[PDB]
Amino acid sequence: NDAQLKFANDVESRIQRRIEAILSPIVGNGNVHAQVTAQLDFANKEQTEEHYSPNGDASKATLRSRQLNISEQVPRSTQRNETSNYEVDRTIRHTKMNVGDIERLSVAVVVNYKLPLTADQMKQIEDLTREAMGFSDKRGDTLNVVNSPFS
Amino acid sequence: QFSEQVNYQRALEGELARTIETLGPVKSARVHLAMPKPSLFVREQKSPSASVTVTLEPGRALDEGQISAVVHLVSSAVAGLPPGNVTLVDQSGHLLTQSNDAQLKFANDVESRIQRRIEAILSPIVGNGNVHAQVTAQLDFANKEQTEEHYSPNGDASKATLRSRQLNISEQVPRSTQRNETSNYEVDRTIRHTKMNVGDIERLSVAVVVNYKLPLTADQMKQIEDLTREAMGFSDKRGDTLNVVNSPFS
Amino acid sequence: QFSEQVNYQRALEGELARTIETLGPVKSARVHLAMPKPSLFVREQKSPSASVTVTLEPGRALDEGQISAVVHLVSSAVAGLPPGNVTLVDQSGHLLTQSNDAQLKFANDVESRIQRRIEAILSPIVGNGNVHAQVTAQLDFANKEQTEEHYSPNGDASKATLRSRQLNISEQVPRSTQRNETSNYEVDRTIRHTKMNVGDIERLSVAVVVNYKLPLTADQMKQIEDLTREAMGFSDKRGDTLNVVNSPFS
Amino acid sequence: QFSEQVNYQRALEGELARTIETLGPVKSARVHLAMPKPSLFVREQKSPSASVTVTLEPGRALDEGQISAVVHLVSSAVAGLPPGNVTLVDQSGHLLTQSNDAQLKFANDVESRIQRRIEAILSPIVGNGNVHAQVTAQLDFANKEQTEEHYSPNGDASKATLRSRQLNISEQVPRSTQRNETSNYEVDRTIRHTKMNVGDIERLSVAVVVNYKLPLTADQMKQIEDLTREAMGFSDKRGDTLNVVNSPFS
Repeated sequence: NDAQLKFANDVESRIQRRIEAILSPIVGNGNVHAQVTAQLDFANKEQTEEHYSPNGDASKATLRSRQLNISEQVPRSTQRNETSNYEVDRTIRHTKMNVGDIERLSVAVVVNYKLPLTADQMKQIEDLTREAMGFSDKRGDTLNVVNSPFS
Repeated sequence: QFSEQVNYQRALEGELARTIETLGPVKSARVHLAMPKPSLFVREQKSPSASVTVTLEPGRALDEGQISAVVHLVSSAVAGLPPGNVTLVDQSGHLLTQSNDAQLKFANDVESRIQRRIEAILSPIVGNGNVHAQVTAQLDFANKEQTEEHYSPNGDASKATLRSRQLNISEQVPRSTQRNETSNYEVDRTIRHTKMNVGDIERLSVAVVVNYKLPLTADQMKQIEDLTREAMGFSDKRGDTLNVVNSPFS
Repeated sequence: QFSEQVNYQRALEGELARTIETLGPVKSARVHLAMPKPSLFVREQKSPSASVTVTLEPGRALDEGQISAVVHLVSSAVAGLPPGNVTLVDQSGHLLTQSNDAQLKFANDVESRIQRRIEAILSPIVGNGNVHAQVTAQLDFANKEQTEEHYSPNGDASKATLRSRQLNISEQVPRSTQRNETSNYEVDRTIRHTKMNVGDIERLSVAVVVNYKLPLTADQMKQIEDLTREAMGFSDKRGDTLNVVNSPFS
Repeated sequence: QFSEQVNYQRALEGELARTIETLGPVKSARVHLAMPKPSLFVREQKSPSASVTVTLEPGRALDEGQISAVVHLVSSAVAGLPPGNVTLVDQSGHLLTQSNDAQLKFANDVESRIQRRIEAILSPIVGNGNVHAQVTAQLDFANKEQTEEHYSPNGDASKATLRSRQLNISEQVPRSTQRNETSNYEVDRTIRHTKMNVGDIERLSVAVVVNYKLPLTADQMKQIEDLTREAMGFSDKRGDTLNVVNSPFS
């Protein structure tokens, strides 16, 4: 009930530490700080997908049986009855999702001056912290990096 | 065939007392257990309990970590006992166990986490005591439930799935045309059973106050706003609100 | 009766307390087992537990490894006891167990393996400490079930399989013609029962920094990049992600 | 009555301990056997266990092969004790009992095997210390099932197989023609039951670095790469990846 907070704190601390571990040699031991916010999905998840594959094309149909009646006279009277018992592919997943994944991460990174770092020297560091974030575009992950002197 | 069970349980009361007492900042700690007792008719055995009163070391109080420590101690000593039902009291009131209002404390904890993170991230920019914030958190404590039954639409015969189909066609030539078609489909189906967690953040509101150095530059201000946005985990969909101001402190 | 099994409980608890002392940073360890009852009216079998409090050696602090050591000491000294039930308390509180999170540690171990491997490969090229990498792993802890029931398409009459056939052809000559046909088939079939693993890597993120010797030569950078891709086990399909940079350290 | 097997236990503890004592690097063996009960309230009957904390001779560590020796001695002198159920601890810390991350262990084992093989082959070619390589292996731990049910095709009448056939051919001469034909075939078939293995490799990604002699020639390097492809067990269908490079060490 409250231990969700503890687990989220542990995840955020882990990411914070890894970001520092990557970035510190680039700028120094105390020239950077990071903080993490983790939206953690604690809802109990069960799923069941039962896809069938479409047998619309007789080129890829699987028949078990087929009764076929074709009749015609010639006043041309033609009749054609047809019965098809098909048989079908089936795929049944039962994905019971884990409890407690990350649905969203927001990270802000602050870098000290050496005098500010140059444009390349900024884009590389932000790309590194992106990479160490596990930054997922489909997860709505968010990154804000800024350069300024500390206190 | 009866009294020996009560005698044993009271002996175990003494035993647990002697464990929890011999822990350092404790001199005495007496407990009462709450167990089903031999009525010969009760068969359900409702959840037990264990009420502990402890007289600690004068000049010392026990931290929450060791409160949880002793609660899990006595909980793991008694079989089939949830630790929540174990209830501990100091030598004078002050229930250090929390076992209707806990949601207030949980909201306060969330707000403290957020605000402390904001302070930790912005202290390098403006200084240690030059910035203050307060977080308001909207928490949703409703026991939600969900059961979705998405099907996939098979109106398109190129994506349908025929288990059985009968097709009768007839015509005479003044034309009399006839076409009887029967189709049994197999359908693609999905079953989600969503059960939303109790106590999630549905909305936040954060006001940031920053000291002066004279006011800060505009860009330093907007980047401060972006970082505090970030450290909120700001979500537009959750209706989150953030407002930042600068002015001399006092 | 009932006093004999209680006396066995007490004898075993005393035994564990007696022989725990021969462990170094142990001077008192008071323990209690908890087996509810050999029931008659429920098949649920609520699990027994074990709680221990110990007093450590002054001047010595205790690793987590010896935590798990004493825990498994108890949990295998007394069977019918998964180690989660074991709850160890220091001479003053300090919950040594969290009695859901082993995921974080397991991910840590995986990332440590891969990161160390990257280090071991890249160290000879540029030096012992001219390089650093850290790895982020997405782990799929969700339980998966699966079943596929592939069939072969019997559309092609030359490759089809027939168990029965009634084929009635007739005609008259004013041409009247009839043709009634029945076909029962046999079908090739594939049936899996896939049960996917728990905790596989779904996505790895790798960020690599290398020190200068002056910037290293470009093809030297690309070959190091290929090395880290290779030792990463980098798969394009998973969404694996990689980044490398070169810059002097401090 | 039951105290007889209790003393049986408590004496065999002494005899086991005195056996371990006679090993060299041993002084005592705290042993606790753990026979819970032979219940039938569940279909499992968790295997009874045993835990030993051994006080070795001072200044000597007890080798893993010998760790297995003592663990197997405990699991053999005791009936109802699998070797993997034994727990082993030192007189201070040291969980020597390693019985979910077993996949990590196994993967490291496999990668070590193949990597050692690569190094062992390449060292004579380029020198003892002029070569380094690492291995990353994807392992499949999902339980598989498969039941193929191949049928042969009898669409051709030359190779078909008939159990029975009713055949009517009629005609009058206004040509009234009839041809009725009923055939009950019988069909060749194959039925596999493949139950795949747990822990098979699906993809080996291997990175190799070799020192300079100055760089190696083209043909020498390509043969080195070809042999490491050989000794990997490289399979193109498995998506295996291999990359070998040459540069001076540091």
